[PDB]
Amino acid sequence: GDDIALSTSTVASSYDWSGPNGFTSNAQNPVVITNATGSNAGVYTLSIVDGNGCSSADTSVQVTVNAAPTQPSMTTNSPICNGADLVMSTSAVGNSYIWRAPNGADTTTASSTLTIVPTSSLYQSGNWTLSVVNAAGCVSPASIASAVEINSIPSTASAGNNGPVC
Amino acid sequence: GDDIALSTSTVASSYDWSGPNGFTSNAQNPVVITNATGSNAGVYTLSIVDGNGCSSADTSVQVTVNAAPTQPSMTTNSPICNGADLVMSTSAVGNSYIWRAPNGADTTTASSTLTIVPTSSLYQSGNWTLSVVNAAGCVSPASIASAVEINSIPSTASAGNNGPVC
Repeated sequence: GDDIALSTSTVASSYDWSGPNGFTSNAQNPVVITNATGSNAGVYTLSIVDGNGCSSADTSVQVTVNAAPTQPSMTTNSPICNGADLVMSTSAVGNSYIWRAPNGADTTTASSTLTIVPTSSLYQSGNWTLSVVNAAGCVSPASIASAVEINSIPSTASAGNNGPVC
Repeated sequence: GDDIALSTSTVASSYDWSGPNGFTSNAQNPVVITNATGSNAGVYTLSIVDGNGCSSADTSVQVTVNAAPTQPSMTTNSPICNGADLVMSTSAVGNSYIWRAPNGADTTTASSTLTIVPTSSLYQSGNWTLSVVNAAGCVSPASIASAVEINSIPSTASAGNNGPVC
């Protein structure tokens, strides 16, 4: 989900970079590779030409690209009455979990199960999503939203009787 | 959220600019870099050639790019009866907050909490949004709108009785 920026600290008449996917560049600051993927991993090589036209030995850097978990699922106790605890969970495995509220509130947990207290800022109805963080710090695409419906509590419709009964 | 305009005040037969992301230009007025991002930060270098073909020493300028806060959240007392104060708040942290009314009215606060008096031009129902301004003057993407519903006040449905009661 990141980019790859290549650069050199030296000074040259010309720079000549080469790498994976045909990466080609002639600058001390090559155009940044964006949305790097597995095919952008590999060895990037740089050689230079001096102020008097003499070439250098080449040097190189290994760049790898780490992957995120796949899109996780979400399940919640969605038919919920106001005042009841709201419980959300995923079967997904990761190092940490990111939970996103319908209004953008963003919290995290160390485990696959999250609970929301009725008095907190997260007790929101609507579409909730989750993403998973792995050990490399790579974050999965967000899950398909799970709708949560928080219902109101009705009145008592106070009942009567038929008056005194013989 | 800004652009980067490079320029020089001098006169030359030719100009030769270079910089981050492979920025390249041959003008006293290079094409303006728009929507500058972190990768556009760095040192831009300029050298020139004189009217008689002699080159110059190069000079350079450091340009940095500041970041905005992330998308903030919004919570409001949305089930509101007309005449009651309308209260909006965010958990977001910044130097100032920008609140945007459904009809485009635009106001600001020094803190995370805003209130609207029923008689002001902001007592509007509909979708409200917020953005956050940090110390660098950089402004976050607007929040997901929070709908506000301002309800009317019903009549009394004047009640009767069953006439004189023995």
